[PDB]
Amino acid sequence: PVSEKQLAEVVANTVTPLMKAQSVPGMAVAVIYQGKPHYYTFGKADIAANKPVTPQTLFELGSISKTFTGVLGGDAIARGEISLDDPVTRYWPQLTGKQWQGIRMLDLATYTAGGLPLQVPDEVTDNASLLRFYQNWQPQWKPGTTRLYANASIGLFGALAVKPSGMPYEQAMTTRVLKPLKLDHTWINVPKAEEAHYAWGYRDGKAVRAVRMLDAQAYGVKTNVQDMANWVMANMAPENVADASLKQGIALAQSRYWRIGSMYQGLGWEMLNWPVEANTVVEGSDSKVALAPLPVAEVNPPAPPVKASWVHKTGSTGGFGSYVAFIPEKQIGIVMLANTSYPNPARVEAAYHILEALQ
Repeated sequence: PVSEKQLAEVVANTVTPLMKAQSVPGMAVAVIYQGKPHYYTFGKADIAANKPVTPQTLFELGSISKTFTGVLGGDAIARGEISLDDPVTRYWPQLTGKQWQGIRMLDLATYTAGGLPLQVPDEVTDNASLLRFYQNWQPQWKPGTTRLYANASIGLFGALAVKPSGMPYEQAMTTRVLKPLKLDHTWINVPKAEEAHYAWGYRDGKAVRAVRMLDAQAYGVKTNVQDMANWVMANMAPENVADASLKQGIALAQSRYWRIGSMYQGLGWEMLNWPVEANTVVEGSDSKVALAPLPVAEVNPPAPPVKASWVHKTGSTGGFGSYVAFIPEKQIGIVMLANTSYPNPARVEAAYHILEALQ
């Protein structure tokens, strides 16, 4: 039964050395423990303007955005709007190239379509060029054999998953995920009016922010630590989410679809069985591993959420680096938002150390 006093010490004693070693200007942290969020803020949101990080500071989540995509897609499945076992072409009949036969919505969502690349290339700017890109793509692997982390994969999933709803992605996300969960300061483009809360990111000493398609779905969300804490709590404990499809969608996103070594792929979320040692998680976070094409083992039918899991996701942009992790069995979790992109293994190491203090 670690006290709030002790928890505050552990967080400060971990984060302060981390910020110094990694040259991080500002960090917002939330620890979920004993049924509530505990908030800790450090440093500066804007160095030149000498603005401190507060619980209202907005950070760029980068690829943690994909957890919102996964849950939104889960919600759509629970509504009966889509099935992961449907072919991609069900939702895009203009995608007539025969290499798409046998590629399921599941494969887009979980990076197993057979080599869709990390990025959608910059000449893709409209539906005609999106179509040309996917029509021209030649798979390196058969479907369901190789996991290659890819915005071009889950991004397209997110676009197609919302088609039945008739809403564009941002509206579908806001209406079906953010608003029901009272995530009222979570944005794709930050309204002019909220600009005062937006941190600057920092890269090699320069203040930077993300530029204003499939980007929202893969890396475009901005939020503060309060909304992110409440996001983690909803995913940790969907039993407390009242909306029946949303509750189911959260579970579908934490279901295991594939095993890749020591991890399992969900919809956005990734999982390891708990207990897990720090080196397992830290070593898996290295880009040389995380971005590699690796063989998969199907989990068929998908395994529903396992409470004894380390559930996590890293996310970065040019100027920001964030991490979230939680353990449903223990009802503990953490959010670490920062306005510099520092190495993923260091994020995991710090997060693991803090949560270890609580178990």
